[PDB]
Amino acid sequence: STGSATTTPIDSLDDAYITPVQIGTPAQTLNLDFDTGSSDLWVFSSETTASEVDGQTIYTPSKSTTAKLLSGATWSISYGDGSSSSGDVYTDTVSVGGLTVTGQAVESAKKVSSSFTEDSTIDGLLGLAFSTLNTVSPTQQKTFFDNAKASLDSPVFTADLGYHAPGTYNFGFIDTTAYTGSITYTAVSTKQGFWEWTSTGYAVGSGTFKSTSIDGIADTGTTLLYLPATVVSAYWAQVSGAKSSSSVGGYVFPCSATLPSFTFGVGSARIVIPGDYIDFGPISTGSSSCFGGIQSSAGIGINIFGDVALKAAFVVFNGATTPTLGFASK
Repeated sequence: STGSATTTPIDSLDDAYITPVQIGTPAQTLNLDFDTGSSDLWVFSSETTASEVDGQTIYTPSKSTTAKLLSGATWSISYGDGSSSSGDVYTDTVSVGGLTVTGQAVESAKKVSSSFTEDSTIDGLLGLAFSTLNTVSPTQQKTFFDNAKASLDSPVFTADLGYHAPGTYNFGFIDTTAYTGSITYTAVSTKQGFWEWTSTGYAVGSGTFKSTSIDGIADTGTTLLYLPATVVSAYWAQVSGAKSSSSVGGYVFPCSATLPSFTFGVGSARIVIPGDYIDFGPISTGSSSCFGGIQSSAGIGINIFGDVALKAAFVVFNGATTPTLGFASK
């Protein structure tokens, strides 16, 4: 089997991408944030505290003839940005782009943190990291991809995120028309539960490529590119007037600037992030200070190849017995 679904930016900045997901019988379609940095499929629901729902579409398990309470199971997650959610668990039928999994754990939120409530466009998350990170207790549950894998034509999914435009998540096949050149594959460590890999270096604009190992994770659920402070300083030094602002929380730059590109290495291959992709717009409405899309990871503990980087590539998440990642230009 295969599946193919369009993923759509939630706003004009590409802050996140939503993909329609069918849950239950009859289908209830929710728009979920596909997140290769986490491993829970959780949804706003009829169980979510009413004051914490503000415009989201909810899953109502009592209206699904295939929903079954997973007795005794609870979940609770905290994300790298400080947000969180928690609740109980049902199993139900879940379909993405024509690919159906029966008995998928659907984690129903009883509580969500304010950042989720305040984002009316995201009805939940669909985690695509390794199932060892799934938070369901006392019996850890598998991701949608883990459940589908054995049925897929090939045990892979691909992320093709658009810049200011829709893109595609495919399951079970490589669309060879969706990229240019070849796909360069690189080793993955699953020891932390992430799609963790090592970039071979970087360049700023037309500058020389610096060969250096940068370990990080491919994370569709993170907006920006978070890299070591040395690398980030080298980038922003090429933008007149850019500076790190403690009060804003990262590098800012004059909105009048033209940003240089940023290149990262994948083996001997190179992925070029155009400068435009690094502009996240005014820090507040009407400001002439703009927020940068490349930020330091120093306070995180891990480097994160988030959407800024991934949307410059066609990305293969190869879930074979020994997982690997593939990157192609597009």
